[PDB]
Amino acid sequence: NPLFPTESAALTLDGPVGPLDVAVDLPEPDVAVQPVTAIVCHPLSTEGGSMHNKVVTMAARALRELGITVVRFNFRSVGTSAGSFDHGDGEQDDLRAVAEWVRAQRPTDTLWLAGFSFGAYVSLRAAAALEPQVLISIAPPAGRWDFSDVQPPAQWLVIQGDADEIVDPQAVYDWLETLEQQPTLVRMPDTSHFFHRKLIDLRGALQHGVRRWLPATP
Amino acid sequence: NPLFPTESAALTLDGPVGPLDVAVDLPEPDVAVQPVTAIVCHPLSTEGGSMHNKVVTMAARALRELGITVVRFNFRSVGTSAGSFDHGDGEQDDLRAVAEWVRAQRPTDTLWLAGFSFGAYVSLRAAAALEPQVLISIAPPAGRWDFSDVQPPAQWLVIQGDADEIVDPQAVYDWLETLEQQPTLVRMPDTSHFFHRKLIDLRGALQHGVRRWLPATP
Repeated sequence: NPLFPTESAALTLDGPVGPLDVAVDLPEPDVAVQPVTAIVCHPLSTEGGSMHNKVVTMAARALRELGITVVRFNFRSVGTSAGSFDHGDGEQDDLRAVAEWVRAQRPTDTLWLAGFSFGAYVSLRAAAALEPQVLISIAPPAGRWDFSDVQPPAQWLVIQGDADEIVDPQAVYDWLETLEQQPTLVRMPDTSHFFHRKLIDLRGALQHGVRRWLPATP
Repeated sequence: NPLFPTESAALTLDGPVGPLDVAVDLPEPDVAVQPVTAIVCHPLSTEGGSMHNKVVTMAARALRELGITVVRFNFRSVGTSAGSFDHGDGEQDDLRAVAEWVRAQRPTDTLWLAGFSFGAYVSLRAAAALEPQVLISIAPPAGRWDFSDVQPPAQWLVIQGDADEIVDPQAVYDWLETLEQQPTLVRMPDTSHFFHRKLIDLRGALQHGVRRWLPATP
């Protein structure tokens, strides 16, 4: 039903269990546009997670500044997205609905996926089915969620705060060191789970990390 | 008459020859605030210069992201600022009026000055009288304006596009190599006068260049 906007806008999309709050942010003005649309997933719904989370919006801004159109959305039960928290299972289906709408509305773009904490778990688990060109995981919650039998794309970036009190950095590293295809990893010193007073540093890490994967020349 | 705003706002200030258009942009949210207020001067009034110039606003954004409050304004004859172009002379007085208002309204802050092209000429010439803590010159128009007998602060940053068609980069370098106290210089390759598709690079150069001069720890 919903139309992909040509001006930054908020809209509602039909999800597997009802309406989903969606926000489409157009790329930064005066920057070479990229034939890419990225979806950014938010952290735990049962806690402080939504499309408005500061880490989520800075990740979105970081990509927009590179000429990428960004889509944010609320998982079921958050904001006015219908339904109830489903521990990452039904949330993968919510993500699929958004991804399929993006691909239908922007058939000539490629798809990038990113997520913070719980959102990183959902996007990583959904990677096999959605086949993104680029995957970005901010504070993947290793040690709490199951990352087995996942199939991320070759171009995968992981950013982790080394002073994260929620996600054990060492748990993340212990997991990454066992993978056959190790993703680019940026360890941010003295950085907390929500990158307090480190959002600008996060922006830099994301931009430098994905720079060479931009399909078009900035 | 005018009050320093506590929310980003546009206001009018009494200048030496009449009203001056002013804009105050508050610092980026979720970033350590700095006890600094910076004024950014625009390029040639007789051509494409105003508080809305893209280079001027990106310079402003670059500083705001570091926790600095930024003030932009239109020189006489531009926008609704009264008066007529005075080739950089009366414009120094316009800048002084803004600087004096800032210092009166924010007595515990220090003052930073920045300018692009013509704006760099005016702020550099006004440095002796205004004694800024930091001076930033973007594309100082060496070769066209007189930079003799100027007294910039010790912390001075110069950013120059190396493919500038308006300002001869070599004229800038030939001038800088004769100074007893050489300012930090960032030469941006294949960059035009208005930093076309290089605004993000400009942001990075400015932020990295002034980082160590921030009075407070980010």
